[PDB]
Parts: sequence; C-alpha cells; structure tokens
Amino acid sequence: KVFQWFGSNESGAEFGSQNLPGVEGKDYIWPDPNTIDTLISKGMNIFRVPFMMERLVPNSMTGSPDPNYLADLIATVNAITQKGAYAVVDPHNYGRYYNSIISSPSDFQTFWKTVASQFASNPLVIFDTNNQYHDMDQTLVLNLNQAAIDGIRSAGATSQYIFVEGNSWTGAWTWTNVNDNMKSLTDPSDKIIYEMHQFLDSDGSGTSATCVSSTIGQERITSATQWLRANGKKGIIGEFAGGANDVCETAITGMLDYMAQNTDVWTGAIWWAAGPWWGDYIFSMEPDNGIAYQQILPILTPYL
Ligand SMILES: OC[C@H]1O[C@@H](O[C@H]2[C@H](O)[C@@H](O)[C@H](O[C@H]3[C@H](O)[C@@H](O)[C@H](O[C@H]4[C@H](O)[C@@H](O)[C@H](O[C@H]5[C@H](O)[C@@H](O)[C@H](O)O[C@@H]5CO)O[C@@H]4CO)O[C@@H]3CO)O[C@@H]2CO)[C@H](O)[C@@H](O)[C@@H]1O
Repeated sequence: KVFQWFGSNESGAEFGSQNLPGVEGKDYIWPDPNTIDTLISKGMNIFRVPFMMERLVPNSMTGSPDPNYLADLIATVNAITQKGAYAVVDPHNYGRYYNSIISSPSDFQTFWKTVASQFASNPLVIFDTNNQYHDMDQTLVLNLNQAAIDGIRSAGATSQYIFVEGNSWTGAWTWTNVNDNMKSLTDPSDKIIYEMHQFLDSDGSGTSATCVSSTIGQERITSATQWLRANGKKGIIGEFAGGANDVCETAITGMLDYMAQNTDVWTGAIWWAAGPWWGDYIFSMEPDNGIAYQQILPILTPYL
C-alpha cells in the first residue's frame, strides 16, 4: 500500500445531534458491518466512527456510559478490528459537551479513561481526542488533547495510536496560522498522530461539490506538511472529500500524489464519508450506490 492508513469515515451515530439522547433507528444509526466488509475488500484499512459524547456518557462526562449506545460502539469497533483493520473512536463533539466548551481538562481526562478502558487491549483501536475543535481558547485545545492522552494511557491503553486534533476545525490549510502550540504534546507511548482535515470547496467547509481548482488540495496541505517535518511529527488527513466531477477528481489525486511523496510525515487519509443513512449525499462512500463509492473510488485505486 502507498500509505500506512487509507480508508473512510463511517458516519451515522452522531446524526440528528439536536435530539439528545435521541433514539437509535430514528435520530441516528450505527455503521453496517456488511458494507464495511466491502470497503475492506476494496483495500481500505482504517474506519473512523463518529459518535456523540452525550450519547455515550450522558449528563456528566465523568459519569457511567449509556449501556445501549456503548454496546453498539463496541459492536462497531469489533466488527472493524476483527478483520484486521483499524477503528478510530471519534467523539464527534467540536470541543463541546451539551453545547458548552469543555473547560475542565480533569473532567475530559476522566471521560477518556472511561472510554479507553473499554478498548485498552485492542491494538487496532485508534483514539481520536475530539472532532474539529474550533472557536475556543488555543491553550485550552492543547490542554484538552494532553488530558485525553493522559487519561487513555492511564487506563493501560498503551499500544494504540492517538489522533490529536487542532483548532480552526483542525484544518490543514489553517494549521500553521493557529496550532503551533500543539507541537508540545507528550505521549509515553510516542504514538501521537496529528489529524488534520481538508476540504476543497472555496471556504473549506466541505458542503459544496465544487472544488476551487484542480490543484487546491495539494496547495492547501503544503504548509502543514512542512510544519509536521520541521517539528518531527506525523500527520493524517482524517477527513477529505470532493464532488464527483472532473476538477475535483484531479484535485483529489493531486493532493494524494503529493502526500505520497511526503510519507515521512503523512501516514495516510480518510474519506468523508460512508455510512448507511447518507442516501444521495454528494460525498457518500457507502456501497453499493453512494455517489463517491461509484464515481470517486475508481480514482482511489492506486492508493489501496
Ligand atoms: O428510517 C429512516 C429514518 O430516517 C430518519 O431521518 C434521517 C434522515 O433520513 C437522514 O437524511 C438524516 O441525515 C442527516 C443527519 O441527521 C445529519 O446529522 C447529517 O449531518 C451531516 C451534514 O449533512 C454534513 O454536511 C456534515 O458534514 C459536517 C461534518 O460533520 C464535518 O466533520 C465536515 O467538516 O463536513 C461537514 C460540514 O458541514 O456531517 C453531518 C454528520 O456529521 O446530515 C444528514 C443528511 O445528509 O438523518 C435523519 C435522522 O437524524 C427519520 O427521522 C426516521 O423517522 C426514519 O425512520
């Protein structure tokens, strides 16, 4: 394979986020192991699983898990790792809990000890401290990532990689402008990976199928690449997408071709997104009829 990791997000458990706790099968749904198997057979080896902190550990993040939501997270993780692929456990929470900024590193560390304890023996689990920190204090983002690492390792989960995320929605293109302080994170296992996201539409929000230009992806990750190299760090693109059109196709392959010549720092890339409730979503990687599964996956072949 070209990269250490190449795969897809498996979205759904974080859906309908305005309904807390919400109802499984009505507001949210978990990934389908059968279609995960199909993506595994195509050569993908990493699957990132968004979920809501409030659904896994309700009311207070220092409390006990919700049995039913945890049982389905466990089932999803095991469905991925039993085959030999990596499962990224992603509290898809934007640095916020019940829509308030998480300002207690100690509370966050307890949450992460609770979560890591469920997976501590599984070396194919990857812990992702939180999805897309944004519009919050830059020192707090550093300290939350460090508290997560401390909680994870305190649970005896020492074999696993930890994906840390930065401010500005962990964007690659904005990384050096705001996230330099993230270089000081420490891990006794030395398995920190800096997870950045990069979309290709004009404002980088990943909501339009139109890409700025055929080179916009490779352009948007060059300064992040040099930041990783200058600081002796490793990175991954944890979310990326583009529409099913010629300009985006070229932007996607140009970005991945650049990463492929910079694997001293880039460990790989994760598409946004697959999952069973995307329907006609412009970026759906869900077999067998998602638009990206049909029209984008053929151009990802050389990286599988
Ligand atoms: O039996 C069917 C069942 O359906 C229930 O209703 C479903 C409905 O069928 C679905 O269409 C709907 O799906 C929406 C989700 O609720 C919503 O959470 C999801 O949000 C997406 C968003 O569309 C997408 O843009 C977003 O990308 C953000 C990422 O999170 C960022 O990381 C990245 O930067 O890019 C974008 C930036 O915006 O992701 C979120 C998900 O994280 O959109 C779905 C529509 O595409 O779900 C309904 C349930 O909530 C019905 O209620 C039941 O009765 C019925 O049984």
